Order: sequence, then C-alpha cells, then structure tokens
Amino acid sequence: MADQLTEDQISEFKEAFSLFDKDGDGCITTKELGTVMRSLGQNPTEAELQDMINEVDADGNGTIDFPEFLNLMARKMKDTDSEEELKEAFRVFDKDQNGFISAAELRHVMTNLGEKLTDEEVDEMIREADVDGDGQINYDEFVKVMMA
Ligand SMILES: [Ca+2]
Ligand SMILES: [Ca+2]
Ligand SMILES: [Ca+2]
Ligand SMILES: [Ca+2]
Repeated sequence: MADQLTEDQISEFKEAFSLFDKDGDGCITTKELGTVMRSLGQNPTEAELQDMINEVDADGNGTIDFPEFLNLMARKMKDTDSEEELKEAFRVFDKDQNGFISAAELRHVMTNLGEKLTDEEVDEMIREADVDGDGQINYDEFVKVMMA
C-alpha cells in the first residue's frame, strides 16, 4: 500500500466504519464491536472486546474513531499487499504452476526479467534457497529467501 491513500479508498473506509458505528456517533465502542463480531459467528469475551478496542484506541479515550480505524485497516491493507505481492512473484517464477520453482524456470523467468545468469549462478541460487534439498524452491522457501 505505502502511505497516502486515495480519496475513494478513504471514502470507502468511511462507509465501512459507518457499519461498525451502529449508533453513528463517530466512534466504535466495545459493545458495537461485539454486535459486529457476534453477527459474524464469533463470541469474544468482554475482556477480548476491550483489548481489541484498546489496542486500536490511540488517544485512549475508550473508543475507536475514524482515523484510528483507518490506520488499522491501512496496516492490514499493506500487510495483505506485501503477502499478495510475494504470492504473485512466486507465480511468475513457477512457470508451469506446479508449486515449485525449478532451476530451468529460474533461468527462464530471470532472463525474461532483464537478468541473464550463467548455469553456475542459476544452480547456486536454487541451492541457496533450497532448504529441504529436493532441488527445487517451494513457496515457504521462496518466502524465506525473499524476506531475507
Ligand atoms: Ca458509536
Ligand atoms: Ca479513540
Ligand atoms: Ca514450476
Ligand atoms: Ca526445496
């Protein structure tokens, strides 16, 4: 996500927040959160609802206002994006979509990415990330090497 949000993104988040804010006073209370939680098939304890609210209540006034709500969703958005970007990238490399990146696929995709590696380089790159040593890179392995 990054930082600055677009007007449409903000306006949407406001519509959402509007659902949580059952009595529309501009702030979400534990009670209002519980109502929303339950309706989704959950049953948080009064202690959990207070934690959830408290963990998002930056100014400590007891409730969640729009900017507090927005900052939470923005962090969740960026987390999702980062993860989704890792998944997209893996898909690009996994040319045959079998769940693994092979040396041949790494060489191919790489070249087509403006990166031409030699045979030695290709194999070393695979080995460097190949934790279980089966000769190919699975998703967990790709993630591990990407976030490092
Ligand atoms: Ca309210
Ligand atoms: Ca607050
Ligand atoms: Ca593959
Ligand atoms: Ca492997």
